Amino acid sequence: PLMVKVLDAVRGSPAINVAVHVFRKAADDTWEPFASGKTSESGELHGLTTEEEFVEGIYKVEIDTKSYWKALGISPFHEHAEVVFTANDSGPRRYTIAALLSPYSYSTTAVVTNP
Amino acid sequence: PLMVKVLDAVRGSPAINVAVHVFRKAADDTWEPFASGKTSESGELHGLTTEEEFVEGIYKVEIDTKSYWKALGISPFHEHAEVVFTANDSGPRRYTIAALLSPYSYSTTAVVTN
Amino acid sequence: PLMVKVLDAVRGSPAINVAVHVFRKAADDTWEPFASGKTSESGELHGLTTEEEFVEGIYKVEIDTKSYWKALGISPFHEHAEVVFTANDSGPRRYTIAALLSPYSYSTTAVVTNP
Amino acid sequence: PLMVKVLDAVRGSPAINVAVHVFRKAADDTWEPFASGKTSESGELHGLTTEEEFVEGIYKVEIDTKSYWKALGISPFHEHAEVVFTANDSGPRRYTIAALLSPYSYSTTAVVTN
Ligand SMILES: Oc1c(Br)cc(/C=C/c2c(Cl)cccc2Cl)cc1Br
Ligand SMILES: Oc1c(Br)cc(/C=C/c2c(Cl)cccc2Cl)cc1Br
Repeated sequence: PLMVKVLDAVRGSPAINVAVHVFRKAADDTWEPFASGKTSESGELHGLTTEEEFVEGIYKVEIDTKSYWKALGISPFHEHAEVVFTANDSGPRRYTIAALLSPYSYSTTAVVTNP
Repeated sequence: PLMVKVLDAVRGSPAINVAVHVFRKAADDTWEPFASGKTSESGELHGLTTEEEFVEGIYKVEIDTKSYWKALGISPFHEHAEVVFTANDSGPRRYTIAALLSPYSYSTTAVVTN
Repeated sequence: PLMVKVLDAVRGSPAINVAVHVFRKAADDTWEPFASGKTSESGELHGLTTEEEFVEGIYKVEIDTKSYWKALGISPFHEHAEVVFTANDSGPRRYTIAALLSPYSYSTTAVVTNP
Repeated sequence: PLMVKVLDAVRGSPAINVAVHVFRKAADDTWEPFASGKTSESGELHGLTTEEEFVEGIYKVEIDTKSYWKALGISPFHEHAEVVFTANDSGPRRYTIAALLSPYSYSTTAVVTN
């Protein structure tokens, strides 16, 4: 129900081995760790969570773009790219969070489908 | 030294009256308020800080996109748009952080010039 | 070897039933029709061409964004989105042309892989 | 009534000295040259046309992105970036066409204001 896809606009390729950390806002208003992983050779990260665990809430997907660019000899502008959204508040949905990265820019979108 | 510009991809216009909050990362790794404002009729926010105040450090610019779309009657995806970056004295002096907003997407870039 | 993917930034969904026309620059410098189709329920258009037919050249992928938005009651800004690129000039590659659409904006990227 | 602004997502700067050609769709459905220029040090191109000349019609703005990246020593994907749109008198009067360039991607938006 939660997938992350990352592309590299400089290379025209998937962004491989990009660390992703997901957090969920807790009752006390702090960000609790929720899931993490690294993107594959296709720039995809699957298997973060299950429909049982992915309850309603406010989630933050942090994509470690600085570590990515530094590993290729680019000193980038952003520390990371952060996507914050309410999920599942009208029931379960499937979310794809996609990001396109450049050293001084990024764009992100969400595709939200109803299984 | 720090300007923010916000544009609306649905209406093809500046994004007017958008709240923007800027934070600087503190010693204890929390985010301390630094500056804030609302974008003007041109979608710009100027006069956030001064050169003296804007020292090297990690800054977060939070744009209240959710309120913006709600005001237009449109249901958005994001709670806000975040832009987190290090200000470094070596690089050029003036930072423009621009954001292009759609309900389920945003794009941001930095223009860093002398 | 040539795939097109289209997303809608307003809805947070694939852009379905979007017409796509591909042209190849001919010897006389005119644009020759090459392939066409419509995106699926997943916002994807596969099966445009074959590795045999997709020779070196300059290609134009025209995405009929105006027809798309008009069909949803938006009067959009652009007539279409056009992506023009040299393909296969160092041998065969696989190309994904992706576009993210808003009424007054679009973004496009290419993912280019070597089979 | 028509301005173009081009930014570079790799360097975080305006895209300077970029050739821009503008065409208007003619009676016979071909593209006739209308205006052209090179972006300034701020990545902007002003003074393309006048209100009198810029009548309703279909216009194409072609940005020579390939030459821009080649000049920087970078191998790009696109031959150019194209933006094709109708100018309509009902809508606001001033059109800004902005483009954010990367080697394998570009984004464009229209800011249409009065
Ligand atoms: O397989 C996919 C999936 Br799913 C999503 C995207 C989205 C790309 C995109 C973004 Cl994320 C931001 C701005 C512009 C763009 Cl064209 C691309 C591919 Br290729
Ligand atoms: O006056 C300006 C300045 Br300064 C900067 C930008 C950048 C716009 C943009 C962004 Cl922010 C993300 C993705 C694509 C785009 Cl065309 C636009 C205008 Br109009």
